[PDB]
Amino acid sequence: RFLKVKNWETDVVLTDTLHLKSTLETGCTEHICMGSIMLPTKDQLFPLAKEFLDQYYSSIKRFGSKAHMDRLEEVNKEIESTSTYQLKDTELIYGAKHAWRNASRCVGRIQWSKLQVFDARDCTTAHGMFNYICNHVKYATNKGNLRSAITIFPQRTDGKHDFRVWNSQLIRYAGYKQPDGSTLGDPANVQFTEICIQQGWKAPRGRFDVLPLLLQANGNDPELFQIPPELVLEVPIRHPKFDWFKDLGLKWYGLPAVSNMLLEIGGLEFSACPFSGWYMGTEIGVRDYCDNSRYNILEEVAKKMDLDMRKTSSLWKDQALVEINIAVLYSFQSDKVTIVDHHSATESFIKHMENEYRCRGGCPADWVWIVPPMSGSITPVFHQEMLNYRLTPSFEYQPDPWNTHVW
Amino acid sequence: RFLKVKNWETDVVLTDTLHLKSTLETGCTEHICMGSIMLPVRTKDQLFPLAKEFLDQYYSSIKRFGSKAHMDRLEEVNKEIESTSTYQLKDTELIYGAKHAWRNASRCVGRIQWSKLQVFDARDCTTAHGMFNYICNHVKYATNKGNLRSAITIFPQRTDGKHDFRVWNSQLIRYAGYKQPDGSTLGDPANVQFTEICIQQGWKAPRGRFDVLPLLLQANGNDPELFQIPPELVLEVPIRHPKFDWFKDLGLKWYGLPAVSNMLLEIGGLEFSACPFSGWYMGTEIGVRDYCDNSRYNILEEVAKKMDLDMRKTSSLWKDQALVEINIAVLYSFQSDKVTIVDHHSATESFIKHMENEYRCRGGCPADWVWIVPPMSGSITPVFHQEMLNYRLTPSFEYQPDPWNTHVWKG
Ligand code: HEM
Ligand code: HEM
Ligand SMILES: NCc1cccc(OCc2ccc3ccc(N)nc3c2)c1
Ligand SMILES: NCc1cccc(OCc2ccc3ccc(N)nc3c2)c1
Ligand SMILES: C[C@H](O)[C@H](O)[C@H]1CNc2nc(N)[nH]c(=O)c2N1
Ligand SMILES: C[C@H](O)[C@H](O)[C@H]1CNc2nc(N)[nH]c(=O)c2N1
Ligand SMILES: [Zn+2]
Repeated sequence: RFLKVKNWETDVVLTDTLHLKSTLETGCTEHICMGSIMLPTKDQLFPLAKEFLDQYYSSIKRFGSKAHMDRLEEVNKEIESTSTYQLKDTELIYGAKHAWRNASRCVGRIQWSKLQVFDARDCTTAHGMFNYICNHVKYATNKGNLRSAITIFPQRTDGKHDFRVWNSQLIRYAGYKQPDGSTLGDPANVQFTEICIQQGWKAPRGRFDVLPLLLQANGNDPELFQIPPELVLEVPIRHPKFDWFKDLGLKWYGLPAVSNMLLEIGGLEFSACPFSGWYMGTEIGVRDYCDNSRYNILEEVAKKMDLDMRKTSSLWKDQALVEINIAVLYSFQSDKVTIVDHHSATESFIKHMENEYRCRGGCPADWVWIVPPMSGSITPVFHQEMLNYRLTPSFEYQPDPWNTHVW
Repeated sequence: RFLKVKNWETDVVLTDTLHLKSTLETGCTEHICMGSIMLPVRTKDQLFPLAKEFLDQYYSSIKRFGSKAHMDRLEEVNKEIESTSTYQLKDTELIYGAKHAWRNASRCVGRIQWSKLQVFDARDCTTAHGMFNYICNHVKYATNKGNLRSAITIFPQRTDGKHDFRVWNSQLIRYAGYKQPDGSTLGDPANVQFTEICIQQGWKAPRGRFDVLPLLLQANGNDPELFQIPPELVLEVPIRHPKFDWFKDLGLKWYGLPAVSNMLLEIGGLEFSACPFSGWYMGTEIGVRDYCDNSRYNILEEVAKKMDLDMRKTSSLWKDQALVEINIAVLYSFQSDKVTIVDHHSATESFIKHMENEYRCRGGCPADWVWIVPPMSGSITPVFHQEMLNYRLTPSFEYQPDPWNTHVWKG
């Protein structure tokens, strides 16, 4: 019931007790582990509220205080009466930071307590959402000195008045299915680039077009908005060695801003809660550039390096992969845009993990996601045993809106 | 109950039914996943259903389920269990068992090869000297002048747990490691503790950087004895790089044959505590883990210096760069000397084909993503994007505690 995790490079053993406060489920049973699966009423509500208020009031050294009991009473009264309840700003901020702190797949959690929370619960229209999102983008970007932030739109009431950002990220590059058969731009965004083109967007059918925003307020049909280019910080990709690298025609945006997740605090559901940090270099260079079902230019880069691409055993893909990631990092660092290499971030995470074991009794972590997509075993997280479990408040996945939307 | 796995790169969806035949526990619960944890005397009472389960599988595989051969074998085993409190496998059952143990090894990426295993029955062995002979023959057969062949040698099963056969070496061939007074290590830091035992047992250490460790062999529960593998049986490969000529002067080499020797083979409730098996290396085992793990030979630094890399910021990825060239050199050296090896691109691609075949022909393929994905360049291999299900099937290879921690000393 008290679990120990071992690091095999250092022999350090940590003891986990925090898992015992887990409430949601893993998908795993005693007979089968699903660790590598990517996507595993008034009476429901009060225990959920109680649990949260209990941990909130504990965090401020006022468990079993009049205020705590008062608040529990007030919330209880609101629930029976109104069929939902409203979070105080302090609770909203606490809940958002803890949803990040609890994100078992996030390697960047050492930064969890420094999150700027934007209360957008007074928003009523897509134009309102656009304004809030522009402000978020401007604030988070900070001329390249990136700052973590989240903007929270009104909570679900009854499933018919959902606020939803249809984009998966605030800033992404378009992708179009051509008649030649291949693909122009970002292959991940093909179906989405289509729906924009459908919904009225004029695609400049190019390769690196910043997608428009598709915003759904109060359950209504979604609306297109172009983000002001001066708010979209982009980074030209060059190599500190291959002068031919710039000729490839590659750039990327500085702000990773995930916008399709659901934020759960005290039983309440926030279906629209875009949040942003800054990139780990491998997200762009390994996944975004060199994945097959993405920009997939490993082949092209190796060509210009004149590597032997006849046999896989020359490791030309590995050689190219590294140089590319050197460039991404180089380009961002030159342009003074915040970025972290996977060696620094994983080192940071080990320290965060030990801090959390020390001050909280645990840190839920998903090894499958925490270990970087290149050079895994030369990073410290590879030899670190992790325990994965679901704590609340939390970020959850939700279905794409188009599959769901009652038009 | 059916379970689906999806490949996020191809959108191929497979359906698993095999997991229903799973018995052993994972460690996980609906409250927690222990998927990243490395390592989370048997009464006749529980032995018979284990034997029956195995015999049912066996006679199904040969299309004789419910046959008189099946039923008589069942009765024969039953009687032997209530009489002698254990039983003996036929050679045929033993070979099936060992092959299926490998087929069931969820952490093994090389399983496309599972049906080609040479099984050596060493169950008539009684002494450490006999163990040395069987192991020598295994090494010679498996090495095959560089044309490696998968093999397993199986020593007598456990009885009361007081007469165990054990190979104390973690692998049949490994380099010594010596802790120096100044805190630095000579040779392989992974083998320091074992090297000490050997030395204590009477081994005269050459105290070099690449000394092949002696075999420490325990028969029938007696104290282990030291043997030297004839050096002509240990095929080794000098490591050089195809473009960097200074690489040879690092003085590196590695042995050709990976032969894991500390695992326990379980078949039908029987436990074979000494069952050394061998295949061939995936390049990253040597070049990423053996050479570049900070807790092993750890030569990234010296390789990086000689490459004249920007070693100041990690963000130069000097570690990643050196890691690649080292792995190129390992593959190059082995191919050039015509010693069997496989790169991680080839091996993972083959595993995907194997896994798809297993889903079709068998209903599933237990796989441990944490172990299947290679320790470098993970996402540019096809296994990275593959959902996998992990569960435990028998026959199986299990971990067991190091023998020096459990052995009752005779004198
Ligand atoms: C500030 C620097 C940050 C860094 C370096 C970072 C890094 C990462 C990385 C590399 C991943 C894996 C994502 C992938 O491979 O697709 C990830 C996942 C994730 N991050 Fe962080 N992140 C940061 C900030 C944040 C913030 C501010 C939040 C929330 C407020 C957050 C919440 C999450 C969540 C929920 C996931 C998992 C998403 C999923 O389950 O699919 N991260 N992060
Ligand atoms: C023939 C070529 C083979 C290749 C290329 C191969 C590859 C691998 C690799 C790379 C690992 C991960 C090891 C690590 O990183 O520590 C592994 C694990 C494993 N292999 Fe295979 N293998 C082969 C043959 C075999 C054979 C012949 C057997 C048994 C008869 C076997 C049984 C296992 C088992 C039980 C594990 C799990 C080890 C553990 O749980 O610690 N493999 N294999
Ligand atoms: N890959 C599937 C999928 C679906 C939905 C969200 C998601 O999250 C990826 C993600 C989430 C948050 C991040 C925060 C910062 C960052 N640099 N990357 C981040 C990447 C991933
Ligand atoms: N690292 C923990 C540990 C402890 C004991 C054995 C072991 O085996 C790893 C292993 C097992 C079988 C293998 C078969 C072939 C091969 N090339 N490598 C292989 C590597 C691993
Ligand atoms: C903590 C983690 O379980 C441990 O370091 C594992 C990770 N994956 C691995 N994968 C392979 N193939 N071999 C290993 O030794 C390990 N070590
Ligand atoms: C099949 C597998 O679960 C899938 O490819 C996962 C693996 N690990 C990952 N790890 C991170 N950080 N991000 C990812 O998108 C994925 N994808
Ligand atoms: Zn699990």
